[PDB]
Amino acid sequence: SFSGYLKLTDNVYIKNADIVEEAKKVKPTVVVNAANVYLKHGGGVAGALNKATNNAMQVESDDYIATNGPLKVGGSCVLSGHNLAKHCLHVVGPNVNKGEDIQLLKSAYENFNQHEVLLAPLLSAGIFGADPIHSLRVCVDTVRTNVYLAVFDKNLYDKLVSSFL
Repeated sequence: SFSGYLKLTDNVYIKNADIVEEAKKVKPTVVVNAANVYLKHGGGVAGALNKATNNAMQVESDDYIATNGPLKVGGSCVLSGHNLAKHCLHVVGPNVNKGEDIQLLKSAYENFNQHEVLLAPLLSAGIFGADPIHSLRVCVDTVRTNVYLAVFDKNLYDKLVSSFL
């Protein structure tokens, strides 16, 4: 199971880890991807998860978009986890760098409540441009299921833990 996580709340855990390496080790039921509405996994967590699947995540995602159209910002879809997890929950947090409503971050985290346990990144953090301290706060105040957060950056991980209220 999940090892080396710091317990933040009853249901939220956090670790300074590469989510790809974490997924390959744990092979969780659900790994969350920091997706965009088009499921174009170019960079950040999405690009790293997709590269770990040898682009199988992108091929599956393009078929999903061809059939269903784009996701909504704040929405999600469940696809295969490929070699990383049983499932991948592709969740679209608002991208502040594309001028999207930061208020949609709570809606994005609500998708996690449909899964009893998840390995996840902080939504809208990194290249999505939101404040990761705010993302962690919304996560703890929205997600009720067991979420194991992987924070890639050590310095950000330390700042998140040391400032956690």
